[PDB]
Amino acid sequence: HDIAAQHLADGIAASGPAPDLAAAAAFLEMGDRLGVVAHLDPDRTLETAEVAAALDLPEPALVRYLDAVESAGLVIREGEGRYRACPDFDTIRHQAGYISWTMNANRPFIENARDFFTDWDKAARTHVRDYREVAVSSQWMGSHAFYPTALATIIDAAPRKVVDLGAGTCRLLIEVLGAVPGSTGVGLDFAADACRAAEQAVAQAGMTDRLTVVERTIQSVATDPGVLEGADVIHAGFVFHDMLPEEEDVCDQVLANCRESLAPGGFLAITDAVPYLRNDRERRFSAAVSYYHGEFMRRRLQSEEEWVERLRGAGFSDVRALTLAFPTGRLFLAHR
Amino acid sequence: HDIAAQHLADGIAASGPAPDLAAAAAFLEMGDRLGVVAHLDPDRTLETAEVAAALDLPEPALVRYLDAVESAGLVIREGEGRYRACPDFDTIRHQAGYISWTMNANRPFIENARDFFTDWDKAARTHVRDYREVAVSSQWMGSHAFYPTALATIIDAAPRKVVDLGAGTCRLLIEVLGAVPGSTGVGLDFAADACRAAEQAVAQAGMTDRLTVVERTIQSVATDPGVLEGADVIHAGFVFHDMLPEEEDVCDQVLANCRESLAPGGFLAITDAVPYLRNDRERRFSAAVSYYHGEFMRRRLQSEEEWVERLRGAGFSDVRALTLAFPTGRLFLAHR
Ligand SMILES: C[S@@+](CC[C@H](N)C(=O)[O-])C[C@H]1O[C@@H](n2cnc3c(N)ncnc32)[C@H](O)[C@@H]1O
Ligand SMILES: C[S@@+](CC[C@H](N)C(=O)[O-])C[C@H]1O[C@@H](n2cnc3c(N)ncnc32)[C@H](O)[C@@H]1O
Ligand SMILES: CC(C)CC(=O)C(=O)O
Ligand SMILES: CC(C)CC(=O)C(=O)O
Ligand SMILES: [Cl-]
Ligand SMILES: [Cl-]
Ligand SMILES: [Zn+2]
Ligand SMILES: [Zn+2]
Repeated sequence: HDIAAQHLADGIAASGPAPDLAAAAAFLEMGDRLGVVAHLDPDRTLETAEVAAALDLPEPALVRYLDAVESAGLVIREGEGRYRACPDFDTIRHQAGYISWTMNANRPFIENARDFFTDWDKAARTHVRDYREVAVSSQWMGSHAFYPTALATIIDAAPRKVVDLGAGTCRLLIEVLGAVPGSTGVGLDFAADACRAAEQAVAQAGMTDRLTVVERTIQSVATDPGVLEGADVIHAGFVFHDMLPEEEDVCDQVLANCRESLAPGGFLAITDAVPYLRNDRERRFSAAVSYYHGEFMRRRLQSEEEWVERLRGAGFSDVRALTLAFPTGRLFLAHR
Repeated sequence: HDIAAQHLADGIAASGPAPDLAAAAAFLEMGDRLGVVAHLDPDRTLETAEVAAALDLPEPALVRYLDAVESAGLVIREGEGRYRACPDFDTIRHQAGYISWTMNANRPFIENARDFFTDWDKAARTHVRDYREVAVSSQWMGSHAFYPTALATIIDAAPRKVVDLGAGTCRLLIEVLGAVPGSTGVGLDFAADACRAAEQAVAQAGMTDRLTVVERTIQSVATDPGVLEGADVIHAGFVFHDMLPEEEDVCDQVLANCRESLAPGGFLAITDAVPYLRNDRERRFSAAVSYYHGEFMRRRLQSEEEWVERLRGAGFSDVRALTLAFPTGRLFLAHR
């Protein structure tokens, strides 16, 4: 009893927040794969009869899942068959994003490291990340750690035209056009699924005449930069590093074309990951990001000094670097 | 700058310890699968030339991994080719155990929940947990949250004979015999790999005459309880629930045979998971443990009241329940 009480207090201190985070991440990744997490919100209820039909799940199984997440404190049962997310659900979901990204999205690298160390080329084509999991976990991490800064910076500039390179479902552009009256936008993406999803979301928002979705590569902007002309802001979120070190010349031409294409006073806003930071807050997650990129994906992450030298080499007059809450994430504002 | 500073502070608060834990868990699961984590300790160095040869890894690849974990703050480079774990490595490894257990060991349940909801029997035989990952993550969780209480309780009783049901590599029995002079022990396990590993560890400790390793089932103790006779302490860590609800009668006979077999003043010490607790500290991880057991594995977790009624039904005169730091974990001491 006395020995057990001391071990209890010691063990609680040692475990800290890891049981809570471990549980949240597993429930939310499972729920997201089922399509349930998208219907969970702190300001409205999920009706199980309707959601089970929408997701093609047996309602008794959905109810048992929701009762387990209710017991966990992640949702509140309002009436029979209705559940609301807990008040701080979005922060819990944000935190879970880091765990999902390292442990789920990058799982092929965790499990097959011996293969990548022996024959990288064979391992890289065999052990491939599920890009739906990469995207969702990135979005959850971004919600509170990089997306708000990029959003507010673009809105505060009061732009007439915004171009997003690697726009995906054009969520950022739709929200910028909603806040800046009279603004136009171009959402460039090389995936058919993403451009079709962006098209339906643009139509739903009622801004098809203002927001144009184009299915093409960022690399095609080096030879064909017409879509960038007159842009007040050009945004590129965690995309440029995928062109380095193999497509460096094409990357530099895309950057020089961005500078020359901007309207006076315009800027190119790049969010990207800098390698292996030493400061206490950032170093652990910085090393995970840097190692997965360098060792497993062979994509070159640039320091702030490298990014500034590359951006000034593309003709930009001044470059500002801003620290994001996302560890190792930096926002570079390259002024024409 | 002002907007970015506010988003920085907000984002740091929202992310909290999740980037650090996410990074630690991924590096340590990757390192454990490579066999590197076993050579990491805060009180000694890992020599890369020797460890790379022992693990059959290219030394340059091992060095790059260790330099990434050094950048992360998990290890310290002492000289060239020598690395020591950070001072608090064992607490970090403990916390990582929860993430590994929910996100790695139980990954089949996360990824294939729709299958378990549609055809449980087909899913249960198709989507199977890697039991090496279940064991290692359980051990990391146990290090600071259940193993010390069980260890100290057995040692304080000053037993002449201890039996461990589901002993594995007999780590607990070896440590109890080391602290209690003249004590004997029986390590029962139904796996050949575990019994062979236990045999080599028992021989290494120099206690082959005192510790006997037996390859047989816990269920065989219901018909053949001879090995339990005269035991002062019988230990069963997270094993009894695997016999419920299908082998209930056999479980009850194993428990009644434990009571009748104990020497006077002896006790049966069971550590197990109780279902779906509501208290704030335990509820989230309790729900994850309870849901993986109930929904995915169909194993019956018993409340404290159920465990007490079952143990008193087996003839035990008094039962005490002790809260462990492991959320939802309870230690039941059933006195003869
Ligand atoms: C914003 S990027 C962020 C993740 C990044 N691709 C990575 O893993 O390093 C993801 C989105 O950009 C798109 N995308 C990726 N590479 C692209 C490229 N070179 N040109 C155009 N779109 C691209 C993808 O289709 C997806 O919608
Ligand atoms: C201590 S149990 C804890 C985990 C538990 N099996 C679970 O997943 O619910 C794991 C160890 O007990 C052994 N074991 C499991 N079931 C057993 C049984 N019925 N009889 C004997 N040993 C058993 C395994 O071989 C392993 O070494
Ligand atoms: C750094 C993350 C936001 C996304 C990323 O770059 C990746 O997962 O490859
Ligand atoms: C509760 C854990 C310690 C182990 C367990 O019961 C399992 O993983 O099945
Ligand atoms: Cl000019
Ligand atoms: Cl009696
Ligand atoms: Zn990337
Ligand atoms: Zn279990």
